[PDB]
Amino acid sequence: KVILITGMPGSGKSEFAKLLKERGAKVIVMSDVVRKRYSIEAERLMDFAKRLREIYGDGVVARLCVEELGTSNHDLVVFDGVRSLAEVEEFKRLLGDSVYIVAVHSPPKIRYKRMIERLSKEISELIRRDREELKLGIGEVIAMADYIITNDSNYEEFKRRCEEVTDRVL
Amino acid sequence: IKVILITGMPGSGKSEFAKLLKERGAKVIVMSDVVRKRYSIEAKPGERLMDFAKRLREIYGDGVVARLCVEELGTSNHDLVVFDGVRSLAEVEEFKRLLGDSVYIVAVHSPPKIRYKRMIEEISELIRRDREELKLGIGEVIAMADYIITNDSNYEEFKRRCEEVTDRVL
Ligand SMILES: Nc1ncnc2c1ncn2[C@@H]1O[C@H](COP(=O)(O)O)[C@@H](O)[C@H]1O
Repeated sequence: KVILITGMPGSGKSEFAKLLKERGAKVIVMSDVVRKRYSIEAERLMDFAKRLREIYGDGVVARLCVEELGTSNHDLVVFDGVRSLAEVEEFKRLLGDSVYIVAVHSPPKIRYKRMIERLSKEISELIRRDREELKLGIGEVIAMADYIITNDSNYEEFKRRCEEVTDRVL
Repeated sequence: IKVILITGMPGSGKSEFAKLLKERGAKVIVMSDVVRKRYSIEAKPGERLMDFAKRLREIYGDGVVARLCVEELGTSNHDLVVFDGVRSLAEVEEFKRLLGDSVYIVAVHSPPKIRYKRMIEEISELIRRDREELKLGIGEVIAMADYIITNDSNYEEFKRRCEEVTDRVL
């Protein structure tokens, strides 16, 4: 049983990842995986990830994350940060038929405000960055999701929504 | 005037949200109906609808259907309007350029297997049609939505979810 978590920047998707860590799931952050490769073979992080997808194909990060998983039994595996259907397709080829996409949604202005409130923050730059993420294919993953969780109110409503999706998946 | 843009994948029940608004008294313009009107004056004999839709975008740019839908509205109309079936962010931007900044995107979500299950009661064809809709840019509209309504249980819960969103918009 595998959960692929996707969401736009500032959606709070890692909060869903955190809730799954607490329930005993193996959680693998896809960017942590690319970063391990980066320290070895880097050059900004986005630049190195681009080179990987050109050399090895669009599903590369999924292959890398499966390597990181290794050969072990887990009740629940979670991959936090899926960006394309090419990745989803590699997770399915490698891990089988019990793979689910969960998107965490927040409208653009809410996400922008969360990011601007962090401890560039120009609105034009946050807009350009959504657009780069969309060009990688994240909108296609969201549109084809098994579950979409809205994070547009408080933490406690979000946590309840996360819990009920988890129950449906399990 | 308030502008409600409805987006969703084939078999998602986006038309049911449109229906509900229509039933409340809203002016609902169906984007594919506007395409069919153009079809009767510009299409090649026997041309597939999706093929014609792609050719209009080649000739007039990615925002055409929105422009056509605004011309359908008329300059003389200043009431709330609903456009059923937005396919891309280029359409959204055209609606904003022409009708201003009270523009709301509501996505109706259903997961792939559920939507396919509804339509069948040819699978590779359906998957193919989904791929064409994604290439038009529908996933980016969903990813950037103000509200995502999930239709994955029964009609009544879906209706209550639609009512809540429409209350927030009004
Ligand atoms: N913005 C648009 N909205 C809806 N339909 C469109 C648009 N542009 C082209 N079309 C054509 O209309 C078909 C049916 O639309 P719908 O009735 O919403 O499923 C689509 O698959 C397209 O081929």
